[PDB]
Amino acid sequence: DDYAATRYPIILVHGLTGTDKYAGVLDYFYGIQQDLQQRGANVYVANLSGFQSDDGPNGRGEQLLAYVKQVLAQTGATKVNLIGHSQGGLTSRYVAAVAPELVASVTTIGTPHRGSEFADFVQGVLAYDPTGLSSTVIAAFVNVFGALTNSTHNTNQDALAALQTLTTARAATYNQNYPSAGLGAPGSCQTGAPTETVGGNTHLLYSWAGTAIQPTFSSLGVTGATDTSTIPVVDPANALDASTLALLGSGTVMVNRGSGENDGVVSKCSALFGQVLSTRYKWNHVDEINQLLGVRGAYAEDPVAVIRTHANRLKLAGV
Ligand SMILES: [Ca+2]
Repeated sequence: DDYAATRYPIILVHGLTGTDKYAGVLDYFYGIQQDLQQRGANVYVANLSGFQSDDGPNGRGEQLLAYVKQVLAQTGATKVNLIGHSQGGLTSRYVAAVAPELVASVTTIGTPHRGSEFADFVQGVLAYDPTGLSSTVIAAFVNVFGALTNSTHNTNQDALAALQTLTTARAATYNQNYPSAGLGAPGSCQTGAPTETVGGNTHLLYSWAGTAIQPTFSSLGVTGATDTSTIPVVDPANALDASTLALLGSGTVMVNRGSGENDGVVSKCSALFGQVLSTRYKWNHVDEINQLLGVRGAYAEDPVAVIRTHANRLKLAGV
């Protein structure tokens, strides 16, 4: 049908580690492009560096800008709708700021607009490196993974730059460099406006967040956490998707670093942008993109349906 048939093409924009198709065979947005296309959407999936900053000449922002231009040339469209997961939301903001005339809307899903306490932790660990050797080797493992799994074997991979980009201090600088009316004041844990107009160009702004990881008890400087996406103990997702227990673990570190409710790597507060559609989804960070391979806890919403409904929302809004 035409339920998801927006006026302007949709570009899905992956985050950290990503590519359009891992090893050319596994979609980052698992099941989603196919679903949208069945419902009449014109959908493209960007293929960017899995590991990079968003700004800078070699960063993901300029990569996405180039891809946007290709999509416009291919389709004859004047603008695109950007839907970004995680760091892809930051990349989408970059393009909306530097080429506002090419963008109709920016939607961010689990995007660390204010950075990640987990990134701060990892960076803090590497700060103890006396020489840079350990850091260089760690980065090399990650960079190799990026080049190996990128669908076109993109070798523009910089794990240390990516890490820095997702820290809270760097994200604050990014927001000063690339402001948006969609952002609330730093420190407020509030969202901004549902639209922006930039250089004569209006953008509709949206976001949602996953908050599977919830703080529980608090005693003597220790905070507990629970994964509300899963049946306690014996949810199939604990067995069949390694990311489930992993993101509970990272999410527990996060709550102990003052994050509050989170998806395993991004806090609710960090994810707030534009019109906040919901922050209540019982999703960890990769459930938001229907990963791994469609495996989700029993209490998780269906992200395929959520994104489909959003495509319809965009259509109704005139983009
Ligand atoms: Ca999952």
